[PDB]
Amino acid sequence: AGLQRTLVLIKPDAFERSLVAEIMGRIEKKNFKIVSMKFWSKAPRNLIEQHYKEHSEQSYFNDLCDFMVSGPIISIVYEGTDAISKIRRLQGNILTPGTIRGDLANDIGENLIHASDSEDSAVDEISIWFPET
Amino acid sequence: GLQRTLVLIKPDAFERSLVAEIMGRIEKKNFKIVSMKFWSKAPRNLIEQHYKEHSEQSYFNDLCDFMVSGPIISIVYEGTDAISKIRRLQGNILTPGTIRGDLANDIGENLIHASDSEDSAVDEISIWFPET
Amino acid sequence: GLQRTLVLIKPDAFERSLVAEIMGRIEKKNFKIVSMKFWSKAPRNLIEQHYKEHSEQSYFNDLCDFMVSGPIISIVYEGTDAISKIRRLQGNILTPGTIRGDLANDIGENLIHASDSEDSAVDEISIWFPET
Amino acid sequence: GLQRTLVLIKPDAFERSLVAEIMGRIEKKNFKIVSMKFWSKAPRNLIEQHYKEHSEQSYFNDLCDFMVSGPIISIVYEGTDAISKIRRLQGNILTPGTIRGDLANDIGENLIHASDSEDSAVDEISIWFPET
Amino acid sequence: AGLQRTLVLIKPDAFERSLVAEIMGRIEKKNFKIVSMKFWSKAPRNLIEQHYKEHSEQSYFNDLCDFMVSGPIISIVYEGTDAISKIRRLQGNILTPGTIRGDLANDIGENLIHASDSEDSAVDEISIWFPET
Amino acid sequence: GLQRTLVLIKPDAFERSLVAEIMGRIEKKNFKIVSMKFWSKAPRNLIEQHYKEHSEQSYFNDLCDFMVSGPIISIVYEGTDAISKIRRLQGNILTPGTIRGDLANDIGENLIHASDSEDSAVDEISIWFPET
Ligand SMILES: O=c1ccn([C@@H]2O[C@H](COP(=O)(O)OP(=O)(O)O)[C@@H](O)[C@H]2O)c(=O)[nH]1
Ligand SMILES: O=c1ccn([C@@H]2O[C@H](COP(=O)(O)OP(=O)(O)O)[C@@H](O)[C@H]2O)c(=O)[nH]1
Ligand SMILES: O=c1ccn([C@@H]2O[C@H](COP(=O)(O)OP(=O)(O)O)[C@@H](O)[C@H]2O)c(=O)[nH]1
Ligand SMILES: O=c1ccn([C@@H]2O[C@H](COP(=O)(O)OP(=O)(O)O)[C@@H](O)[C@H]2O)c(=O)[nH]1
Ligand SMILES: O=c1ccn([C@@H]2O[C@H](COP(=O)(O)OP(=O)(O)O)[C@@H](O)[C@H]2O)c(=O)[nH]1
Ligand SMILES: O=c1ccn([C@@H]2O[C@H](COP(=O)(O)OP(=O)(O)O)[C@@H](O)[C@H]2O)c(=O)[nH]1
Ligand SMILES: [Mg+2]
Ligand SMILES: [Mg+2]
Ligand SMILES: [Mg+2]
Ligand SMILES: [Mg+2]
Ligand SMILES: [Mg+2]
Ligand SMILES: [Mg+2]
Repeated sequence: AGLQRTLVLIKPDAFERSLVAEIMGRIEKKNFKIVSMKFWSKAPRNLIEQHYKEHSEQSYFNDLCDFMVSGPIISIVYEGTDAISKIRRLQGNILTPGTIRGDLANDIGENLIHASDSEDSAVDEISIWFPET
Repeated sequence: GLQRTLVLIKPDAFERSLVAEIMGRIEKKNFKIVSMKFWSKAPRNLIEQHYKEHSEQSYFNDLCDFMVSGPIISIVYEGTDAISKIRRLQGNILTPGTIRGDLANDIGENLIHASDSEDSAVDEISIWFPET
Repeated sequence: GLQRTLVLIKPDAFERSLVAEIMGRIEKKNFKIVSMKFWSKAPRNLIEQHYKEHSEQSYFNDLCDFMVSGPIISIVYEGTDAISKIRRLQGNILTPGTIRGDLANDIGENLIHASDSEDSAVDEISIWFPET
Repeated sequence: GLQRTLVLIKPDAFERSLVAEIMGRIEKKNFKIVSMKFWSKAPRNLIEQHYKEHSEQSYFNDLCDFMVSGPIISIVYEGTDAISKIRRLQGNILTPGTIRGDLANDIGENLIHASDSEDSAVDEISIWFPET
Repeated sequence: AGLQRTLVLIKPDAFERSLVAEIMGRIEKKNFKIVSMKFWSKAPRNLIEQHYKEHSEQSYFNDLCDFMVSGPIISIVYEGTDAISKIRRLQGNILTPGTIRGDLANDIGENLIHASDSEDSAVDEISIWFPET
Repeated sequence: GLQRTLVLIKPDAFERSLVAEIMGRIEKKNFKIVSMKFWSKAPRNLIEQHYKEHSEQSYFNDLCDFMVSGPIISIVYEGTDAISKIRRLQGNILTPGTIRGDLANDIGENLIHASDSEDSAVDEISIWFPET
């Protein structure tokens, strides 16, 4: 088809705010399927630093990593037609109502969800979170 | 600015149990059902008239088969600026906040039809609700 | 244990825009619409047959007027143990978790009717859906 | 950083029972109620103050009659970028995903007011919450 | 009719958990109307002690008052047919799914909502929260 | 005090897209995920262990074939009185307001498993989360 896989992280603010099912349900309602999933009570800093390696020289890098290890996270591989960009549009941004971030988040850092933004980041990010490839 | 527009609820909505969810978004925008029909299986002729504008397109035949692969509801909706507003509500599979935007992920299986103009609306209402 | 049961969506559901909300609770319990009619105003005769068991009660006449005071939907639902299950879903205005339980607050205006037995179900389905 | 902004829940929200729905959307985006008042009927001079930039418009008197036709809630909300984010949440009747986009369908009866700027905010908050 | 008024408090755990609209909406959907409402960023301890005067000799009294002043609360007079008992049944308990407490709360103390439990408590509680009678 | 309990989301939840709905209800009651695994297909000996008190029943093989017919999620949840409260949330197909009451309508395909006692809990958690 146009069948793809993408990588989603549920960030610690989602657990803190009890928005976990709310976020996953929006992705579920658009007809995407869980293909693999892991729950991390605390994620290894090395996994986070890899995941956000492209950001390693930004001002926010260290606080980002701190936050990403500050509570649980769930990593999920989703599957569906055009999954990468469709789930990316679902994530949206804090300025755009209708999307997960648009409806539920209000901060440039604590923003509930990561979604892969291209085939390249998807393959690489899936590799990081699910090395059992 | 009162208008009537024709909506179809497609078989995939029944398959996935999204019927109420879809009608609900239209209800909450304050549009009123003016008439409504349930079809366990729509007559093929009705579907062919409905998508006649499309009889030449490559997807036509698959499209008719899918429209007949399960139940559909035909609904006449009324309200201010209804045609254009229900069209926006329907949206597309790309932009969230809408019916397709939130619930659909296929170019074919996309849950809902809404008339896109005054002419199509009159025509489509007469196909499904010929007693006018 | 497959059964069919008759549901009415009452005018107050239209007044309060709870139509989709009500059909949704039944849809999510996995029952299937088998046939469905929308009435902008139900024929008084139909309402009188429907509530005939009640023609002697003091509330009868007010009840008929209310049933005719706006739109109703007549729905035939199918599924395992449908009659009894949709009855429980309907509930009463006292116990939350149900349709009336959650959404209604009147002994008269209570949003939904559901057949309460095998006999009433056959009878009511034949009143509203006589083409069987 | 943090801002505060003034929201009014308009009389159409009470009538259509959308009060919790509208407040809920603002609540789920993580804004906090700092101040809130319920007015079964808001005093007309308050409404006229609130809408004073509108005093020369043709809809001015009609808007004010509407705003006084049922209850309103005035709320001061606080959170990061509150003025602008709550404005976007309010949206408009052409923009699905927003409060007005999903729930409203009229130029005038559109459920919610939100301050549109730092200055209108500070002003509107002093109108409804002059204690401070 | 059978038209009554009752008094509802939204407790500080509701604000803390962002359940305020969720709780009010359940009461709204059952067709009850707000007749008066006040938001308290912090409620006067004397109001709480009065409100819970019948409990003044229970073990839990002091922690209850502490909690009731630990964050915002909203006091609301609701109106509707049989409002006192119907809104009481809506409140329910932490053991009963379908109700506010049944669905949303899990603690004998932090339980999101108070509703008046009789005509007597209603009149008295309304008096406490809305002396402007 | 705190307890932990084992929940399984059964294959019918995945098929009917109710996974987030079921988890959401447990989430809104303030229980926390301590451990969680997704099994695209659970190994049959795990399922047979899990249901070993059922090994002599007539439905045993059919239950296990079902449990293996699609994905399951196993979750350890934590909160006050978790075992018993989550059991009540699960409810049954006759009890509106619960997960099975609102969403399920079959004796066997009923969406969710929840440990029913301190002992079955500790046992079921060691079956699905033997690391500990
Ligand atoms: O100023 C910033 C920019 C981003 N981030 C975090 O780093 C992630 C990656 O940043 P990006 O701008 O690419 O956001 P995204 O791709 O996730 O939309 C974001 O999700 C934020 O959580 C941050 O903490 N501060
Ligand atoms: O490549 C396509 C495009 C169209 N459709 C179907 O044909 C309908 C009408 O096509 P159109 O482009 O007008 O879609 P719409 O106006 O409904 O967005 C769509 O809703 C689809 O269900 C399809 O099956 N394949
Ligand atoms: O005092 C009453 C009792 C009944 N009803 C109406 O009559 C219907 C049928 O009465 P019944 O007692 O059988 O109610 P149901 O079986 O639907 O719960 C109810 O749904 C109400 O709408 C009424 O108007 N007043
Ligand atoms: O033709 C109009 C224009 C506006 N309004 C009302 O006046 C308010 C202020 O007008 P404005 O165009 O500034 O709307 P807003 O800024 O709230 O989007 C609107 O929200 C409407 O409720 C109206 O009743 N008729
Ligand atoms: O052991 C207890 C009993 C009750 N309460 C609090 O005191 C209120 C009144 O107690 P009651 O048993 O009457 O509960 P309610 O009437 O509110 O259902 C409750 O809502 C709880 O918040 C408490 O903190 N500990
Ligand atoms: O006749 C039956 C009885 C039970 N079960 C399945 O076996 C599980 C365990 O049975 P039990 O009666 O203990 O159900 P539970 O304790 O989960 O409510 C149920 O949840 C069903 O999924 C079944 O398939 N057929
Ligand atoms: Mg990025
Ligand atoms: Mg078109
Ligand atoms: Mg009866
Ligand atoms: Mg403006
Ligand atoms: Mg008590
Ligand atoms: Mg058991």
